[PDB]
Amino acid sequence: KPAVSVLTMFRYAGWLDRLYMLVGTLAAIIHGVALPLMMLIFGDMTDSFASVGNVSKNSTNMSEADKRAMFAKLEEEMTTYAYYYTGIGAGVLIVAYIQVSFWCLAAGRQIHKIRQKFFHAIMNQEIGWFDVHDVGELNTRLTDDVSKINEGIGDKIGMFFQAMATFFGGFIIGFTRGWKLTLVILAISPVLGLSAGIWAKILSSFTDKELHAYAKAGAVAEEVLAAIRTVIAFGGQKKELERYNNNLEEAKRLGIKKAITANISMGAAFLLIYASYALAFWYGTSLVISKEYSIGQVLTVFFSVLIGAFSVGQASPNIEAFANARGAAYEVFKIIDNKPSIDSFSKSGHKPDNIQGNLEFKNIHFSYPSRKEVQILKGLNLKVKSGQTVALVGNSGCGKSTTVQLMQRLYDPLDGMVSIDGQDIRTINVRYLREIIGVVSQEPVLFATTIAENIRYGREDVTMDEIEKAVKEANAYDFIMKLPHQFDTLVGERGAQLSGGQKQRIAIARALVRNPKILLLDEATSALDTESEAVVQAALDKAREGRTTIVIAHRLSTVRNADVIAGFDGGVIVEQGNHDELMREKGIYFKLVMTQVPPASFWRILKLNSTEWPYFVVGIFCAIINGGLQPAFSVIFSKVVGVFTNGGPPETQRQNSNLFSLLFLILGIISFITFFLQGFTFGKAGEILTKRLRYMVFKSMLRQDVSWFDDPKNTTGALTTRLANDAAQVKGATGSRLAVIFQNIANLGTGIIISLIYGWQLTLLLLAIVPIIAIAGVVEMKMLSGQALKDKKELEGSGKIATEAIENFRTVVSLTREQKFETMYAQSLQIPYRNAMKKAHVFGITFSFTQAMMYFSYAACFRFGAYLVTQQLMTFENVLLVFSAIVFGAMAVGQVSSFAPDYAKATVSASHIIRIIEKTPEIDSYSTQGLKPNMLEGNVQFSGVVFNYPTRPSIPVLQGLSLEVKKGQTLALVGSSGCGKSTVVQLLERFYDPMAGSVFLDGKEIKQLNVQWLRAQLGIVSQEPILFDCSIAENIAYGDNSRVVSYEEIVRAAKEANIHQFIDSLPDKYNTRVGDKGTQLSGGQKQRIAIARALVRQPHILLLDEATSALDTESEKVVQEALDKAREGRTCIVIAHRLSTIQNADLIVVIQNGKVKEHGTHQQLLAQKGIYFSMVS
Repeated sequence: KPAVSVLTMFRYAGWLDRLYMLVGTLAAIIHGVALPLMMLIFGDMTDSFASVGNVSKNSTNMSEADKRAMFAKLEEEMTTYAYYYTGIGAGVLIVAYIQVSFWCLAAGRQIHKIRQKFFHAIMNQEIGWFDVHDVGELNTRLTDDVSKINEGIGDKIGMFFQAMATFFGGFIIGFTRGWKLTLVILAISPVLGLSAGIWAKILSSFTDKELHAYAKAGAVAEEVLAAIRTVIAFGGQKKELERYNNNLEEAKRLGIKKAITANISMGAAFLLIYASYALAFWYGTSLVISKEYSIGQVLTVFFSVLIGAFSVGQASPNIEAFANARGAAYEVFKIIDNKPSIDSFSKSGHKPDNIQGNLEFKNIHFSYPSRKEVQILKGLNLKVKSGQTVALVGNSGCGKSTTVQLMQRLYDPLDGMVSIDGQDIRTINVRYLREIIGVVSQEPVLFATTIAENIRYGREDVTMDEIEKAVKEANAYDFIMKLPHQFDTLVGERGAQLSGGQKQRIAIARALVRNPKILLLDEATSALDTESEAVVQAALDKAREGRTTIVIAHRLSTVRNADVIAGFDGGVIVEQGNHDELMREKGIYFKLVMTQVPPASFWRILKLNSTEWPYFVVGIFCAIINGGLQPAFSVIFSKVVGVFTNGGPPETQRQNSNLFSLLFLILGIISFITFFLQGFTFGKAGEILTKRLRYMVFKSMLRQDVSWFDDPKNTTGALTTRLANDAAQVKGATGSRLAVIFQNIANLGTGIIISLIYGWQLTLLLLAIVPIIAIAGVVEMKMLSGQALKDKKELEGSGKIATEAIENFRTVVSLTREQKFETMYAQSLQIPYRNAMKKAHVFGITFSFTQAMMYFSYAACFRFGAYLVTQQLMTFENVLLVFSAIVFGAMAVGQVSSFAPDYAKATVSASHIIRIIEKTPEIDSYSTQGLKPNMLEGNVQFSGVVFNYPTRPSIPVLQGLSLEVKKGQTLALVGSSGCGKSTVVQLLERFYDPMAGSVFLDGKEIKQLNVQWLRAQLGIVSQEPILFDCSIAENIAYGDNSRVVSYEEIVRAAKEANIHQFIDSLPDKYNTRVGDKGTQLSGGQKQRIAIARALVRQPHILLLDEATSALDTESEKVVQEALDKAREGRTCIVIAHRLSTIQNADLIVVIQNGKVKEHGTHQQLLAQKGIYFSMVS
């Protein structure tokens, strides 16, 4: 993936933007080295407390001469340390405004010139360049890839040099003070990167196997939703639900393995982080015991190295943001640097006046550059004498339109020469050229502006008086005048749609305004019917009067009155002459003329997973433990420094600092066990909830009727997505988020409680400014997203002008209006440009005031905290403990509330799951309430049934349809397409209810008989039968659900469908997998399986719907024999398409407009000599 050099990317900066980028980079380095200085003054603050700490305790613990010398020393030293803390934050307030504003002001002034030069280069392209390049991706390149550059050269460079100054300056302070513990952290640095790097890929390794585990269940569900008409008509709802539930166990058992492994993967690196941290504090405590370092020398280099090691993680997104900006600028700068051979914006060529319009084509050859493997013109020669009209004829797309594109000079011919008045048209400039040429296309492009402006597009200075004259002359004036806002009416894409005749005359009026000396018209007389075209023809004839004209003629009447005709065949004029001459020639032309928000609440989600109590009970308890343990790690950190600040001999310091080093690993064993116990109980709760919800929705999806599945919104792809996405996004909000919140409720709970009993003064200061810092972290996300919605609304006005000019480029290049849309694109960009110089002002203030309140609160914490030490109210270890336990418990509740909006993604997924389960269908298939008699006649009767489809209830399909089928007889339904032949079969099924009328079976209302026992006595033979991925034995046995049926019952049925002999010689015979996975069966073979399935069921009624619709002549007769067999003693309804087949049917119904126009036996309907007779003939 290519990119640009870095010197070529900033070529639109200028010497003022170079000033902005360098001063902002200087402030980026100043702000980056600020935090290494913050840990330097922090370490010197601890050394001043430790030097007066051990002296005041090891000799004269409470005195007067000892009290006056150390507390007055602290009041002068901590004032100087607080002068340094405010001095950084006051300097950062000036600096952190500069580093982002100057880099976003330089990015805003560059991109604003990049957008104008990109769109100027697009209008400067060739038209053959638009043929080889896709125009849909080009209009989106002007919107997407320009935003990719502005991310790269914006504030992301000022934050990159901010991170690199903390990488170097954090390591400079880490080396120029200690240079020994720094090598210890750099030795354990590859151990921590390998621990989090070898388990992040194993976590993605079990992810792709978990997606492979569910993929067998989603393929089963997609097999049933695509076979929804076949799974309903056989009653296989409880069978396919069990196949989906037997496959749901695989994604639950592997989801347990995905839950056990992903907590061992998290817990092992969580232990190895604590192993290297406790070692880097046990090594730091063994060098202050050895009296090489102090307690402030170790704390300075331990933080500034870790801050410098963390700076490489906050700079790698800005490296990829700069590399993606260079990769996006490679295609953009390629268009700006592209200089064409046809420069549309050039003022170069000649300008001849007094053009009489002599036209000459000489030996023209031409090839389009999107298909260069053929020639369009092969020696095309022709003169147009001044003021004459020339009509071009010959078959569609033979080269006629090609001529008009060459006379526009919209391509550059290879061989030959095009001249106007003896002068090569390639030696004047294109804009003067096209000004002299009026193009009337086949279809006219009208722009979304007023009628006055669309006409004025031909020549922008024309007065409205002169406009009025042209609409008259073009014959469009009276039609425009019959409107309320006539010349101000807005035409195209937004306004009133004009007819074809009226649209073309506007183009004619536009061309009149241009008043050219040459006219080019292509397929003008073919936009609509002769009613509209005739007025246009009068107006065409007007526009031509005394102009040299080339017309691509489609209508014979247009061609006959022309002054000269050219006859084209294969690029070559085979004959040319007047009308009478060409008739005499009897060539091509002569041949022509004769031939011619959600409803789901929190209590509804909790009620689903309420069946498993004790996995939640261990889960809430372990998060309270791990939440309560989190301030306890700041306790052991406060007691390690508390040893070397209170005072003691350097032989109890070994046994005290080796006790606290083991206390990290006492908690480190507990925090590893309580993290596995937290994630196993919630992980099993997340995979129980995913399997149980997918079972209940797929049960409620199989209980619906067929009218629910005919909806365009409830397609089979959108149904398996809701079954997969919305049911897996509920385990991402129950197990993972409750473990996090109950930790932070216990973290900010106990971390306040531990800090309160270790001093009530400093907690009230920290718990007052932390919500002020946390509110400022929220308002900065609402003003950034608020300015993002304001800027993206003002940028769509400019992008609408680019969309209208790029999509209609073939029309705007013939009107010489590339400069007009470029100025409109520039004038629409002034309001986003004024908001861009203000956006850097807003980006600078919110970034400066966040870090100002981050350093002034650090100043106010230790200016108030040092006053608590000098009055003997707080130990320095207690000031450290109140500080460390609060800011880690508040970082827990502050970062998670920005991550907490996943609940809104889950409640709208829960409401989709709730509204599918709670939805009761119009026809409940699982209902046990029905008559269910023991009568096996199967008299079918439709009486006056009236029915409309629920998809489109505006078109009537069946009206007053009445017919009886007597026991054991066959009834055939026939008629024209869409008459409701198929519909009758679907109603006997009871796939839909009727609007009016009644459907009976043996005298009984089918709405009063159980749907299961209706469909059990119905054999459905579909048009194109759906075969399931399964053995031949199971697919056939599928017809008789809930029953013992074996190989014996399968084999007699397979005989009588005529497939036994093919099955018995096939490999693995009745076990052979068919479907998409298995051996592909022919069309004929597949349908007979559906027939065989109906035999096992042994119904008293047979529904046959347009079978034998294949193009296999012999197979059909094989099928038809098997079908004749199955019918002989069964009551049968066949939707008949093969007229010869319908000979042996008992009764035939001929349907017309929903009703029974006629009926009878075959012979009687023939002798009637009506509709049926017409069909069979």
